[PDB]
Amino acid sequence: MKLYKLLILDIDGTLRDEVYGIPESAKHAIRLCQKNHCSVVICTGRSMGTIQDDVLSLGVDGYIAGGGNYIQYHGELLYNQSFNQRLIKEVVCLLKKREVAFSIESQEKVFMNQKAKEIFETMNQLKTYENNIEEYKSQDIHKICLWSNEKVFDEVKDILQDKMELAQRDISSQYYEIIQKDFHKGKAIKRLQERLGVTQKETICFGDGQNDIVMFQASDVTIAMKNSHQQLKDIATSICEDIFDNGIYKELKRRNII
Amino acid sequence: LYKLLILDIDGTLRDEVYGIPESAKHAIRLCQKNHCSVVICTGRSMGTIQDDVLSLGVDGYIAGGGNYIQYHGELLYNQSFNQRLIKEVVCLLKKREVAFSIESQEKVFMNQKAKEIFETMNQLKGTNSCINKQHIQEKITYENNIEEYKSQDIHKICLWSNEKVFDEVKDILQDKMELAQRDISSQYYEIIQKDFHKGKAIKRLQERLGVTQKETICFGDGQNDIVMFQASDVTIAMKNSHQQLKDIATSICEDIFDNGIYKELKRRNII
Ligand code: NA
Repeated sequence: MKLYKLLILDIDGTLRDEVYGIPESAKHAIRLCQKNHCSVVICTGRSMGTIQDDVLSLGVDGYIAGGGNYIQYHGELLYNQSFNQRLIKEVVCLLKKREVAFSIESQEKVFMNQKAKEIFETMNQLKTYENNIEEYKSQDIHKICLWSNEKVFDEVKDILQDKMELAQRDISSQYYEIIQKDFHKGKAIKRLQERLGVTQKETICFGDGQNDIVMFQASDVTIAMKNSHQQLKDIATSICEDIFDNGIYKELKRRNII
Repeated sequence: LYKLLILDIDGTLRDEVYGIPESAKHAIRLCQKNHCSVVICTGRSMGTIQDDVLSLGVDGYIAGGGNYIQYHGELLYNQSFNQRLIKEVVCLLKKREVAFSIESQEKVFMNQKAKEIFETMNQLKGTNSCINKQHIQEKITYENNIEEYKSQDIHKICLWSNEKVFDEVKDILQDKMELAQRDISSQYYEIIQKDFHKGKAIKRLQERLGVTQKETICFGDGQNDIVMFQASDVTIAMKNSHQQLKDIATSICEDIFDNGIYKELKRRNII
């Protein structure tokens, strides 16, 4: 028997196409889920400060943000974890000395160096950013994005040690997405479930990236798309259609959730 | 033997015009050398705390008037208002056309009337300020940026209005709020979260550090420090402090640049 109480949705490439935004069918699906007593919670690597306006306009029940460091539900901030400030200063000091592209994030802003800005500029050309790393001083930081060799990464691991884990890793581009140990999307989903009195069996998620693989152990059903990260597709319960082929709506309709 | 020195910023540790005296900096180093932790306890957010305070190398920071607690870099507490309630309040105050500001831990969001209140407070820097010194910041330029508020986590609402407009804010927030401070003559209300005032914050840290009220000494100045005094054994004010704080204070120490903090600590054999 299945009666879902929690829909977990990733934003980028799941709920929302990076170029064409959110399809009406997904907005409708969300509205229908909520009518059927199934909470809809955004579960994103984005911070509340970088979540897009169209996502904020949906009236979802909660937000798991920063890749799992921040949990808000029905407006109430439940969890908001940030790295030890002294450890961030050491990392920032190291990474400036190493002259590698990097960024750090608070729940409001992304602080990035020149090399990192140049990476995001080029990412956008393959569809403004500022060298503002010197604006970091006392903000609460929950994520470090690093483009470097294995040696520079090991130096960051020597500073953070057991306090960190990788949310995501792209070997080819030398990219590491560093978050706090046990504050990935999966752990946040569990914390939220525990606050709401919802079980794993009552939870269904939709993801697309490597940062969504962790959603699986927190969910009964995990849905990916054809274009999703292969490791996610390999463990997904099913593959729904692409964003603008009404994948979320159709998947929810097939499972009789809406 | 005291284990926790709680220091206020504005009007106690730091003079609004002249900054922090060397005796205070030296007294902090001396307390730490004697295994007494030094923790800043301010209405300021980590984002509005002045660089000279950040350069001191204090053991921790109780910020936002008590919603935020950090110790040895470790963020221990960081409470923010319900986002939906803040939307209602922001919506209500825009239509009532009163000066107001809301604060996140990084930033202050203020309407036009509030920008003008703050510009004037900076122009009046050096005069007997009381509350103005708690808001003055040379770091930023003030501006009508309330429309930039959307999803930021908010812990404080500053309101300049009649009690009708305040009663309307109280109807929305109910027992989720309390007044950290209030200046009746200027119609000022400093609205914080219920049970996240300076004393409750001091008590959370005491609990975590395993330090007692008896092992805690505080230095305060404003109406917002009355509660600070209630979570401490020895409470120190100054001659120009808020009278209600002076009424409950253990002692009155000398003015900032008369080395009050150092002299009081030396007199008590803490340093
Ligand atoms: Na994604």
